[PDB]
Amino acid sequence: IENSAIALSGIVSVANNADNRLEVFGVSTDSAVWHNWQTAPLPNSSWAGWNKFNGVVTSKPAVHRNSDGRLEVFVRGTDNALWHNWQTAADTNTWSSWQPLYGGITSNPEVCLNSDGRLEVFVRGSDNALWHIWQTAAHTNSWSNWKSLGGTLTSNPAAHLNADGRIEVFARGADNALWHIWQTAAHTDQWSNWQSLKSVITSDPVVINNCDGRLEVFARGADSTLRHISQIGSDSVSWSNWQCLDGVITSAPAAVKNISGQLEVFARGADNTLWRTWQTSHNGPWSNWSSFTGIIASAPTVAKNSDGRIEVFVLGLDKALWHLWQTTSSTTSSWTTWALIGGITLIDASVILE
Amino acid sequence: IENSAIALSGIVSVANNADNRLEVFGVSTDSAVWHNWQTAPLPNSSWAGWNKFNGVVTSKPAVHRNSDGRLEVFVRGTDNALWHNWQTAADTNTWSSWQPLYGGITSNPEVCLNSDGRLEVFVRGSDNALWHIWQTAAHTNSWSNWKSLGGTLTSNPAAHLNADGRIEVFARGADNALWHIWQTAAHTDQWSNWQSLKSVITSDPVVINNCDGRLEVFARGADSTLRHISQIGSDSVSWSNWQCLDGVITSAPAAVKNISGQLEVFARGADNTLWRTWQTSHNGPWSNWSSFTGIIASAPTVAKNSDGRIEVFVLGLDKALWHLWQTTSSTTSSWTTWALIGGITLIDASVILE
Amino acid sequence: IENSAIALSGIVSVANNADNRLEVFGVSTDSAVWHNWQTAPLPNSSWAGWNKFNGVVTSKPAVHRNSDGRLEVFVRGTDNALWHNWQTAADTNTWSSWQPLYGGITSNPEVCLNSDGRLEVFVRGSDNALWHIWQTAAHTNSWSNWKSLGGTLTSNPAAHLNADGRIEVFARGADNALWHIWQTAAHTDQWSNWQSLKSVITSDPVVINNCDGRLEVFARGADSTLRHISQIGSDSVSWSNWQCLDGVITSAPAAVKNISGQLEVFARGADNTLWRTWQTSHNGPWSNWSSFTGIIASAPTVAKNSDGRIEVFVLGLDKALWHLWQTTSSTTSSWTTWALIGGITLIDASVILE
Amino acid sequence: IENSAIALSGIVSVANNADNRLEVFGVSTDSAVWHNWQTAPLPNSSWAGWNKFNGVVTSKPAVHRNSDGRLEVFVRGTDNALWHNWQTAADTNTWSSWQPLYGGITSNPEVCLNSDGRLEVFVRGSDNALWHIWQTAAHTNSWSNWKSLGGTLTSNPAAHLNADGRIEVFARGADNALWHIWQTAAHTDQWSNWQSLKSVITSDPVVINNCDGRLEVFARGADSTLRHISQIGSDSVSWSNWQCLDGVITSAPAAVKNISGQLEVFARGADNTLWRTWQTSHNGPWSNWSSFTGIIASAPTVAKNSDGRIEVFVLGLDKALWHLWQTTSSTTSSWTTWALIGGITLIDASVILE
Ligand SMILES: C[C@@H]1O[C@H](O)[C@@H](O)[C@H](O)[C@@H]1O
Ligand SMILES: C[C@@H]1O[C@H](O)[C@@H](O)[C@H](O)[C@@H]1O
Ligand SMILES: C[C@@H]1O[C@H](O)[C@@H](O)[C@H](O)[C@@H]1O
Ligand SMILES: C[C@@H]1O[C@H](O)[C@@H](O)[C@H](O)[C@@H]1O
Ligand SMILES: C[C@@H]1O[C@H](O)[C@@H](O)[C@H](O)[C@@H]1O
Ligand SMILES: C[C@@H]1O[C@H](O)[C@@H](O)[C@H](O)[C@@H]1O
Ligand SMILES: C[C@@H]1O[C@H](O)[C@@H](O)[C@H](O)[C@@H]1O
Ligand SMILES: C[C@@H]1O[C@H](O)[C@@H](O)[C@H](O)[C@@H]1O
Ligand SMILES: C[C@@H]1O[C@H](O)[C@@H](O)[C@H](O)[C@@H]1O
Ligand SMILES: C[C@@H]1O[C@H](O)[C@@H](O)[C@H](O)[C@@H]1O
Ligand SMILES: C[C@@H]1O[C@H](O)[C@@H](O)[C@H](O)[C@@H]1O
Ligand SMILES: C[C@@H]1O[C@H](O)[C@@H](O)[C@H](O)[C@@H]1O
Ligand SMILES: C[C@@H]1O[C@H](O)[C@@H](O)[C@H](O)[C@@H]1O
Ligand SMILES: C[C@@H]1O[C@H](O)[C@@H](O)[C@H](O)[C@@H]1O
Ligand SMILES: C[C@@H]1O[C@H](O)[C@@H](O)[C@H](O)[C@@H]1O
Ligand SMILES: C[C@@H]1O[C@H](O)[C@@H](O)[C@H](O)[C@@H]1O
Repeated sequence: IENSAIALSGIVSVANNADNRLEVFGVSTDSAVWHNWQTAPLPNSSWAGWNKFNGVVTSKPAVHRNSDGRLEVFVRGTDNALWHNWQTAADTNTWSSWQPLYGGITSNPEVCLNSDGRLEVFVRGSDNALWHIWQTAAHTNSWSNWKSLGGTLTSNPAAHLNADGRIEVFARGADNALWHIWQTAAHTDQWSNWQSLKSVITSDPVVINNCDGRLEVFARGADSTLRHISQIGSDSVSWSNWQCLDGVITSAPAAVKNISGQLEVFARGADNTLWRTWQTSHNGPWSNWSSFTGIIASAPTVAKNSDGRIEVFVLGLDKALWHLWQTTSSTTSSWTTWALIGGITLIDASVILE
Repeated sequence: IENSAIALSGIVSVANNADNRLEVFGVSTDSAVWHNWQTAPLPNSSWAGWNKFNGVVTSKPAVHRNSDGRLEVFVRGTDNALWHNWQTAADTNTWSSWQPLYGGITSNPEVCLNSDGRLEVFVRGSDNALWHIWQTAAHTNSWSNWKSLGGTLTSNPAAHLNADGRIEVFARGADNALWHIWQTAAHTDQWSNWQSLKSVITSDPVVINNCDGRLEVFARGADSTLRHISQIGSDSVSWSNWQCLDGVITSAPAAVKNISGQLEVFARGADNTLWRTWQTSHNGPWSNWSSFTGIIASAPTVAKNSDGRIEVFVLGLDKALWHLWQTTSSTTSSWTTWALIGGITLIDASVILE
Repeated sequence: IENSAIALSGIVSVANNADNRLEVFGVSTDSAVWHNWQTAPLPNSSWAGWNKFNGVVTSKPAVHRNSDGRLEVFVRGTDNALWHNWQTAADTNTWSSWQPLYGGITSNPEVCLNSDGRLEVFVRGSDNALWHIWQTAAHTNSWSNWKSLGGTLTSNPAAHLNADGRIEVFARGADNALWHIWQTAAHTDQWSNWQSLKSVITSDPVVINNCDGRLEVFARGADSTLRHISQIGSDSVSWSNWQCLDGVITSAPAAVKNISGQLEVFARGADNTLWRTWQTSHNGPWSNWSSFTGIIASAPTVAKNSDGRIEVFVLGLDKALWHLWQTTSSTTSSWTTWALIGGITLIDASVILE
Repeated sequence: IENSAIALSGIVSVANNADNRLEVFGVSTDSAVWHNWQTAPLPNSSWAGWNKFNGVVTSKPAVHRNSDGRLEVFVRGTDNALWHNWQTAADTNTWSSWQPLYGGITSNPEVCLNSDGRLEVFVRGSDNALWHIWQTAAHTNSWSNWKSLGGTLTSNPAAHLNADGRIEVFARGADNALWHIWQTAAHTDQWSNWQSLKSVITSDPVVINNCDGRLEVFARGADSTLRHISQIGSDSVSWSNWQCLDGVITSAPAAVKNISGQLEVFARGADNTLWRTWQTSHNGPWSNWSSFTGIIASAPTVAKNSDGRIEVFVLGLDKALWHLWQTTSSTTSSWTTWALIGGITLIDASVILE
């Protein structure tokens, strides 16, 4: 791989409804967003079937749950502007249809929920800078004007809350290194300058919080192995050294915190199967990668069910959506084999950043 | 103290709104529930002022946020039945007024949110057994019939979710020991038998989860010191030995998990001031109790703001509500002094269990 | 029990030879010290048989290994002075016989090894103060003059090295509380003032270091349960609160660090059997006490074999020495039943402190 | 670098005497071993001056302390056989002079102390296999015959005790991967088969134990960065994945456990200065490398003083020995600058393995 490569992304975005039922969003061969949902919040539940949102889109959809429980989806439109669509009530399959937020978008959208209940969207703009827009009141369809945070982005952005409620945003920069920028006060439009975390990355950054509040960032490195870095203090400026883990991965990673508070990472491996690694103890060393049977055609997307069981979604070689899950709510649970969520085929609508 | 004593409880119940603004509920000298809320989700925010719900009540109110963000309050009425009252929309100060759930109640109500989004209420019934009633659909005003879980209760119940979504309920039994009972499958009406955790307790039990998922229970013991016990496995049957901490406390304890994932406990101390202890490291040893200036007349009620800062509410000697909070989002932050939330005086409406 | 009680002590002192074979020292009905040793450094080894040191003694013997591997035993003599006896070469059953160190002794002797290789002995003196004497060169029979550290002692002293090489000494004071005093520079005659750790204790203090260097002190409390306190900083002045563990114990405790770095405590329980508790995780909560079959007549003395297996020694109801041990080098190993080390009967020669 | 490279080694071997004074052994321009020692066991002590052992040697010397406190040095002689030399009494500068152990040696010698007090020496033999020889009684000049453990070695061996007393030996194999072999019972001549840990290494392996007993192995990898792997169970067959740390190193690493139980690693960095990294928490993430002023010409050799302070030895550009140390017994202590231990110049006598 080259230093400027961006690893294969996940094929769907997933969210938990207010009642924790999983719901997935993807783009089909008609270039429309389709979605499907569990009928009950357990991994062995039946799924409702694929339902279409009318409208042609030009990016991967991003989904987040509002602070009042309503799902809301963000996508780039045929006019290269930002559009969004929301449930009109929590746990209800009635949606608003696509509404305009304007702007000029050159990446997939990334959504965060501020700790005061307001959604905030981050995108690469037409000048390759980071731009953002936010709800001006919690869970309300009232949005700010577009505002620039500067920088030069060469990946999609990834945002996450710090334990103290400050949003922090990660993105690859013009030098192919990981850069970040952060709110200096919780849920306020007051931001730091851009700072580099060094090290080249060859995937979008993936961010998760560990139980003790500190952010941990995962990405594929220049040698195509997983690497990670973590906060070591109580602010956004104190980080560990980068560490890599042996094993060539061929997609973006996906990280999740399991029931016991330990981190797990899933990625497509060098043999194009799903690979999994987990922390063996608190902050502990990482296990050897374990492989699941079956060739996959996307990065994994990982979610948790209402009983804590982890569930993984991938594109199959038939271009359909497949999933598998843990049989029990336990870190050492066995796993099912891949099962089909049939009815449509999916395309990778990710914005080509070049 | 005697083995059957129940320590002084907190004077208000508190919840975070959908936008994380704190809102407090207490009973005034007119025997009505009054509430007050932050106007913005920060501890130094102004408060809106005390507002009355019409209706005479006969217990401490219990409050929980629905899975769609709406607060809902539960109380015993003048007919000794259960009544409830809800926000009609998230973050909105429009309420339904008191509606009947019937039953015959002989304790304060305790509310939990199942991991499938349904509220569930636990009470001691007219036969001194544990009874419960639940929403039959998430965040919907449709409730089950009353059902008995048996047992003999001599305290109020305390409920908490396990990491795998199973509700577990704790209560003092006829022998003054701590007993518990639990769902054997997440958010399902399938329950274990009652089991004893031994050790006498002289307060209601207080339950919190630690970062690695395991429940930890705090209570005052027969010698009036704080004691605690924790789960050591991945089920509800494997517990540690009881440990006590030196220092006589004169109220129920209140526990909170701070920004760094460590536990903190607040209680009224032997000198009738607020005392605080915290874990010095992960699962680590506990600090000596630290005292805050000022005599208090209730147990503390503890909450967290949108930026992680801890805030504590108590009854003052003037019978009004006072609070103090951390100045910064840091475990070693200094604290403010007591400030008044003036406008009404409060009474302890806790059901007398004798 | 009364506040000034001192719990039953162990009946033998034990040490590892230079080759890690265990060797035990006790006092028989002739008031002489006898010793016995493993013939190979494994718990299932045969023992050599009981051998007598000529000389009448008036205290429990204390044993320590010199920095050149030679065992050295300290005891009070019929003249109430301190006497000692050493192996003339490591792993050799040739001894010097008793030699005088003079002084006037009113407790059992306690021995430490400084981190510069010099033995140092701590005793209560004729004025009830703490006195000490030391080797002036490592592993050499050249000793200092007696020197007082002041204080008023009502238990035997317990000494231990801090991680930075400073000796710290613990003893019960005139108010029945635990007091301590420490070197302010490693292996130097420069000492702090006495400071109180508060809390009454009803046994000698027992001190051990945890893997991260910090000292942890165990003792029986006024209510006859085990209590413990630990250092929380990098100095001798920062300590946690006291914690107790449920369960009445009827002897001094004995603490050991197992193969996995966790602490274990053994004591005679309320039913006069051997009880064991262990930390379930790093610094973690403590297990319920587990009981071994068999009534015992002393506190346990606990040692570790060359392969890490824990071995426990007690006085039986026949007044002989019995032991049991772990079957495998594993924290969850099963244990053998009590086996006799026959040939003599033993008496408790502990100095009566009253 | 190439896959078969072996990084620059340390220029001296170091040991603590029975009284913990440091003593260093190196080879001078006369091809003889010289040694020097602290006069007192503190890093700011004066050193005695360089003293010569008569005899020409052809490897780096290895030193270990016997279980009776006497230092013993092992070296290859002009006849390519193993020779050794010992203190005739602990903490005494009287030595036996070189005595033969015969054999045919093609690596530097590696020494371990079994948990039953017997030294054991590991070498690559004339057939490139691992060979060993041992004391047949603790701290006695009585040795076994030479015995082969097979394998094919392309680095020097590194040996360490497991927590249960089993020796485990690590060495690079014919495929440039790290291999290991272990005793299956403590201090017994019963050994496993060779097993591969995979991953290429470009330095000798460096092994240390962490506080919870588990071995951790450090080495330079094929991309010239530090990598490490650790045991995750209670046996020698369960290991983590390999992890690397960013930063090019140009020598073998040296690892030490600090006063607080955390690991630290020192190595010559890409700019030929001394670099240091440490674990920021238990098992925690690793700090960015920190650099010390001054160009160095060997790997570091790291030791601990009697008060816990870390001290580092290196070859300077003047071909003399320099050292620096911590100013206080604290993990965050500042460090001195390089100071000269003058009197001889040193050569790297490491056996050329090619
Ligand atoms: C998502 C939106 O759907 C509509 O049908 C289109 O007209 C807009 O351009 C946009 O693509
Ligand atoms: C998101 C922002 O929207 C605006 O319309 C553009 O002018 C900016 O370049 C950026 O794309
Ligand atoms: C995000 C950062 O913004 C800056 O403008 C650039 O100089 C860096 O290379 C990076 O692109
Ligand atoms: C991930 C899925 O695994 C299955 O074995 C295949 O049959 C599907 O095509 C898909 O690749
Ligand atoms: C809370 C309810 O308020 C009403 O006013 C009363 O009539 C009911 O009995 C009940 O107390
Ligand atoms: C809560 C339950 O409501 C019912 O009406 C009563 O009959 C039961 O005893 C119990 O009080
Ligand atoms: C809750 C428990 O229920 C049982 O019926 C009683 O026997 C116990 O004492 C306790 O009250
Ligand atoms: C808790 C409050 O502290 C203050 O100092 C007092 O003035 C109030 O009456 C109340 O006791
Ligand atoms: C231990 C010593 O043994 C000797 O036999 C006695 O004479 C001394 O008084 C002392 O008791
Ligand atoms: C150990 C000391 O020895 C001396 O001889 C006595 O005078 C002191 O009181 C103390 O007993
Ligand atoms: C050891 C301490 O020494 C002091 O003299 C006493 O005042 C304390 O009570 C305690 O005995
Ligand atoms: C500890 C030993 O346990 C055995 O069962 C007894 O027979 C001995 O007398 C002794 O009490
Ligand atoms: C170390 C030994 O020193 C002696 O002088 C030599 O004769 C031997 O060959 C060997 O080198
Ligand atoms: C160490 C061993 O010594 C023996 O003499 C040789 O024959 C072997 O090959 C090996 O070198
Ligand atoms: C140490 C190991 O021994 C075996 O013989 C070899 O096959 C491996 O490559 C490695 O050298
Ligand atoms: C390590 C030492 O650092 C010093 O600055 C130099 O002067 C010496 O030559 C040597 O390189």
